[PDB]
Amino acid sequence: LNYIEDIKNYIPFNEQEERDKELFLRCLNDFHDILTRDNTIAHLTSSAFAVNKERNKFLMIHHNIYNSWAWTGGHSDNEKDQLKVAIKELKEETGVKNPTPLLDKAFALDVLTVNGHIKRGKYVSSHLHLNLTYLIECSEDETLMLKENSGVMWIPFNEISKYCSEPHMIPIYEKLINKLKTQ
Amino acid sequence: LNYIEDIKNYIPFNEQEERDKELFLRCLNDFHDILTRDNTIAHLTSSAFAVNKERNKFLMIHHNIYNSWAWTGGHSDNEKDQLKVAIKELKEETGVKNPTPLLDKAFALDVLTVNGHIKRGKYVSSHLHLNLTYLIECSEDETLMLKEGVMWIPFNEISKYCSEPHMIPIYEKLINKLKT
Ligand SMILES: [Mn+2]
Ligand SMILES: [Mn+2]
Repeated sequence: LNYIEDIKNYIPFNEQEERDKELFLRCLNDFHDILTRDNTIAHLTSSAFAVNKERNKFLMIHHNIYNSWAWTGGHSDNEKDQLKVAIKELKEETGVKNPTPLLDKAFALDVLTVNGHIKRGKYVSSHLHLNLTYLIECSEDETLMLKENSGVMWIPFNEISKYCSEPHMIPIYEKLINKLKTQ
Repeated sequence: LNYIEDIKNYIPFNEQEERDKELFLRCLNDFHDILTRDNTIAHLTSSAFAVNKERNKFLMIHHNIYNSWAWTGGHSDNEKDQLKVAIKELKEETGVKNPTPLLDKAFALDVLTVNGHIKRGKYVSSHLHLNLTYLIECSEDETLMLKEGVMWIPFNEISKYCSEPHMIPIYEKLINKLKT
């Protein structure tokens, strides 16, 4: 589903998504390009709410440097199909081969911060990531493998708060689970 | 100095300031206004690099959050003179009586992030702070009292008080520019 209309028609799950969607629209209205990193202020990214058949676990990767786990995802980088971007990043970061989307439109919407940092000698200013999340199922039979991140693992929903140590990301993961739970 | 002129004419100290200044200008171009929280994407804020007479201590404040120490500052909230904003915040947060600015224009420029959070029931989406820092001197003789801890922090141990990894290089920047 085209990102622009998918975003405009997205139905907020809660207040956070209500406010964030509003920011998304302002961006679409104020920037002719929110698809690439040419927009140093904000741009689209996609993430994978990778779950198992039983809908018991959340497939996440262990961030390098930090002893914290997180979902996979990445920059749209001019690829209009956000779902395709989510699938691609999930495959590359976890090693999974045959993930299957369970829904075609965004499953979640979040505006995320990105602190300024240096990448290949280049300083990239602090900015916002307009993240769309996609519901995708993966087989536990899949063979997991890291990407020099430092680990991949199936994380139980009721134990994410114990594996994830990024305070701000917890409520987002919990949101994903609660929403899935209502279906 | 009138912020807009302050911004446009600020001379970058290093690369991050070069890139950050570019983001500031882009905001001036694309955004209706950047002086109030009406702008949910980005808005002007001012901070204080409050230094002691000997220029060896950084007057900072403790955040009951993740046990971290940081500079004083706040939203411009429509006030255009940013030194006045910084001075105001410094007084409020530290209780300093007669702070003395050493420069009449911005001492540093930084684009900072602010994670989405709940403020008195309302959710405030993640956004950016277009921060200007001001060089202000304060006497260690000033009686200091927090507001529901305040402390002068030697430059060489700032990294030991700051729990936000990304703020470390900022403070180091201030301290380096000051040295030169
Ligand atoms: Mn980015
Ligand atoms: Mn703000």
